[PDB]
Amino acid sequence: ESAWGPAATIAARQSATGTKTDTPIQKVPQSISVVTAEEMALHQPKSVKEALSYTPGVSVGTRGASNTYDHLIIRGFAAEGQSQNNYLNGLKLQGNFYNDAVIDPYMLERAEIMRGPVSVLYGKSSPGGLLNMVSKRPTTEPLKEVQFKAGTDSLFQTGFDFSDSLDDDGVYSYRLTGLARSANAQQKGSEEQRYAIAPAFTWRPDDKTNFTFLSYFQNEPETGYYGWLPKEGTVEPLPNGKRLPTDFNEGAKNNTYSRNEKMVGYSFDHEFNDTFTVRQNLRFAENKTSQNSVYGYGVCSDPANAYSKQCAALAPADKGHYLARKYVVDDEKLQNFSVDTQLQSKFATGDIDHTLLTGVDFMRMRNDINAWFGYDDSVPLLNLYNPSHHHHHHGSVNTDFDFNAKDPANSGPYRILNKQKQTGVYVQDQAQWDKVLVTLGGRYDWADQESLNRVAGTTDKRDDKQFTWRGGVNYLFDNGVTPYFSYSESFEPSSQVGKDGNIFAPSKGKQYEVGVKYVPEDRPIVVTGAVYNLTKTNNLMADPEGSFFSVEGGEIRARGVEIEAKAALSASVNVVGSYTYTDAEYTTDTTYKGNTPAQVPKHMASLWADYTFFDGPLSGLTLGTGGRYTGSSYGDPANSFKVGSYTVVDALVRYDLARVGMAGSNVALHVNNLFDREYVASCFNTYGCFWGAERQVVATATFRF
Ligand code: NI
Repeated sequence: ESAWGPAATIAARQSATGTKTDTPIQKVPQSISVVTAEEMALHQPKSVKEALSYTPGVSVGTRGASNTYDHLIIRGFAAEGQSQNNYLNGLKLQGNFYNDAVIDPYMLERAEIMRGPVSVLYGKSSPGGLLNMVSKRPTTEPLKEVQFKAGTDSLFQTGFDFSDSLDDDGVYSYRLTGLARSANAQQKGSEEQRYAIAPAFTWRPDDKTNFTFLSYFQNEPETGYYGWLPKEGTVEPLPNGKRLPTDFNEGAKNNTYSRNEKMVGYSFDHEFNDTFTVRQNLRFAENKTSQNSVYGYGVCSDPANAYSKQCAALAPADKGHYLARKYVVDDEKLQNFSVDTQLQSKFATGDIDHTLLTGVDFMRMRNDINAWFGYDDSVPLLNLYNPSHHHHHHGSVNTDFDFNAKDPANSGPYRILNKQKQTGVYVQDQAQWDKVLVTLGGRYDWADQESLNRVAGTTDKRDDKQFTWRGGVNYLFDNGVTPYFSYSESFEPSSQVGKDGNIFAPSKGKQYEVGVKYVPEDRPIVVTGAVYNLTKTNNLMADPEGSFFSVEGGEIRARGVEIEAKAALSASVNVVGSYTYTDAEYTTDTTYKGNTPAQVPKHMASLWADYTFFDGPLSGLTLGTGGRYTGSSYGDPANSFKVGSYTVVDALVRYDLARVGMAGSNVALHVNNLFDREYVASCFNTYGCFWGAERQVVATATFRF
């Protein structure tokens, strides 16, 4: 009795990213979360990140106020190189270096996060997880939507969502979703701008055939802040006892950051008969990114600035309140092609129904990089003292910076052309022997890479041949409860080159998981719980005898517990929440050991509830609020310090405008970080910290014609 209510809960019972076949969640031997469009329409997340805020095992706020990338640390791990591990329609948006693409949630139908290894279905993947977003597709019913937004920091957004049929039978239908957005970043001097249009076309010749054309085009002149701040002035006080304000910007006044995304593809499915169904997913993208960025590199008293001349030239007591800075000029262009073709075979074997999945997955990525990086003494220092109480009154931008006149003395060129290719064949079978579901499959991958260093004129190459498999069982009851357990593997090639001049071997993921899923078919509620043991082997570590080169053989373990709960407690009260316990540890490592990797808290939790009024004069009025708890975490591999825990509160007030005639329409007021709490999201190192997001206020008016 309100879109995001039970209608959403039940819709989220079905998924496919976990088995590549339309399977209900209780029948999936792995942890998986689903966030629906209605849910996002209610919460109004800035990015896909926040859209998953009430899901377990994911730090979505790591980078704080920045919104340049949808980077997620899942189950304590991230992809090789901190690259996103994000999918769109079952196909990976393979990026490289600063070239990673994002999809605005307004263009999504839903998001799904899969925890733990999943190479068994998608190939090389970081252990810990994978995010899969689904594009909005043309609707059966007509849709004419216009949305207007006005908020803090000068947030102004205008968009539309129109979908309709061309024939009265619906063999031909389309959808066009677009948005225009602009605002000022939390940091002074930084802006954000976004232009996005998503043309979609569906073709249903009959009811056993579906060809949907999916395209997305996005232009971002300015992506906003993406800087680094010292733990000194953020997590810790400056020598003067004060701190840098949350809106502090240490980059140049002329720092610039842009991204361009263009993609065309399609989703296809055809049911031949009662036993055979074929579905193919294909996409091609050409994405670009450029930037001129002056970034922070810790205070002068930071070990990382020992060799800094401008830093040594200071009084020993001053080293700790002056900021070392560097810079980068980047320009990249990449093309990414993907096709996944799968044949699904349904058939029984004497009381044993089988769903046999067999398919071939292919992708090739090419990224050409032309950048320049400033080293020590490449850019002026900054006294962090001026940023006093007065600036907690206003902000104060910095000065320009010549991004040209690349001084060969303090800066240098970086020109790389990376290539990636991966062909994989996989087989999976979902066998149900009444109340017993056994998932088991495997995949073999051909992941070859090749890197050309235009500046050094050298070429590094490697072809990995890998195998991964997964097996699990879901004892499906009838009262609801659904116990399960499973084993899964993942592999991920390295791109780093050792002292021998070769590309390291791939790292591997191994996970053992057990838990029960309560998915009652008679009540709009879902509850999941799970405990797991995830291990990443062949992690690159420091050379036992300092050599600038890494060594493999390292190992890291993450064991934990995740509980997620979504339910409609009444006709006007909906609640969603989770709790996560993560015990991440360096098992084998030269410099570390027993240490927990940075940015991953031991405890995380969130809870959300909303109330809708179908009574008196407050009919159609929705009130909602939630809390997100982020435990304390370490701010560097050495665990030399720690970032504090925090709890952010969000709230909204929605009024079903469908009481002034305008039905389907509504007005809403969203406030994030209600108590305007000041916190440090996290730090990846002593010189890389991020202020959290300061209280935001947004007014949204979405009209349905
Ligand atoms: Ni080729």
